[PDB]
Amino acid sequence: GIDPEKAKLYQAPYFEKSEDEMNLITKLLTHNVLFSFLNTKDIKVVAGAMQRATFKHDDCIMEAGQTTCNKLYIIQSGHADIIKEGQKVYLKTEGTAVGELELMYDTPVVATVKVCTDELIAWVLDRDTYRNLVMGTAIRRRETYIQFLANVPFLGGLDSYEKLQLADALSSEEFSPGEYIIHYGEEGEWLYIIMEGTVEVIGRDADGEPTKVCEFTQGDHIGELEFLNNHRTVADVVATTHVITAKLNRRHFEMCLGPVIDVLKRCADDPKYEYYQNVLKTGAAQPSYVD
Ligand SMILES: N#Cc1cn([C@@H]2O[C@H](CO)[C@@H](O)[C@H]2O)c2nc[nH]c(=O)c12
Ligand SMILES: N#Cc1cn([C@@H]2O[C@H](CO)[C@@H](O)[C@H]2O)c2nc[nH]c(=O)c12
Repeated sequence: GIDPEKAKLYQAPYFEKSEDEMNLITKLLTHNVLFSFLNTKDIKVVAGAMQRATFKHDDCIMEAGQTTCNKLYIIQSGHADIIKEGQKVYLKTEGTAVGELELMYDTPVVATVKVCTDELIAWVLDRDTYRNLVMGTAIRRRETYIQFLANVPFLGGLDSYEKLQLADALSSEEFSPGEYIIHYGEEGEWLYIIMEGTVEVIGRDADGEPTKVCEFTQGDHIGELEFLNNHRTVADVVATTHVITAKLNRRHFEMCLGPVIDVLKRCADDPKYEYYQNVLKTGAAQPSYVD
């Protein structure tokens, strides 16, 4: 990819944006996994470089085999089918991207992208800005996680593409024994998948004192309950050994884990979550919403 010392000398194009346009576009970017590790300044540079395009039902945004696209489209509204060898294989919806496979891996269009709503509105980024300012360590990050994610039970229903979309939004964090991964009573912004080690979940008894609920270990996840039910954290999660986690921000939860939300909701039937069911029944938490 692009030499990082040279990427610093790249100036993206700027197409003047109103404040309202900037707000709209940056919200799309901050919830799309391709931009997960860009800072605010760089998000806004990328937004400034984008241009709007619209399409109608049955238009092809790109067609398998084309070498003349080389653009990244982030969907504001509308849906499109991904068509391989005449078969619909995936549905792209609002906030998602098309064209990233070709830009990341430098190949002609792999699949046809065909609009299936009445209209579709997208924001479009050029290849050079994507390669110089966005792509970064995307391939290395995917290498860091894909083999692990292929072995995680709750992700078994995701295909390779979807597992890699999750990987795009992950970073790693390690904890020594006794360090708190999650504290009770906080906004609850982070979901952790345990790559190694064991944790304990600590609730509160009727007198308000800490009480151990259960343990989790490699392959398990913590932090999803607040994301599902929009409340502040209701337990501490503490490392009981050295722990290595993969970490996902709440802003990427819908895009990355949307397809497994019904799997995550199965915790209601798991005896390890009896304590939480009582939290919900008695209303023992206050709200917290995604930013
Ligand atoms: N092969 C393939 C796929 C291509 N795409 C998309 O189509 C655009 C044009 O190929 C890509 O830049 C993606 O955005 C896929 N999306 C979900 N699952 C898939 O398997 C594929
Ligand atoms: N109340 C409660 C519980 C909380 N958690 C976890 O702690 C994180 C922070 O609350 C959650 O996002 C879960 O990951 C629980 N895990 C198992 N059983 C439980 O009853 C609870």
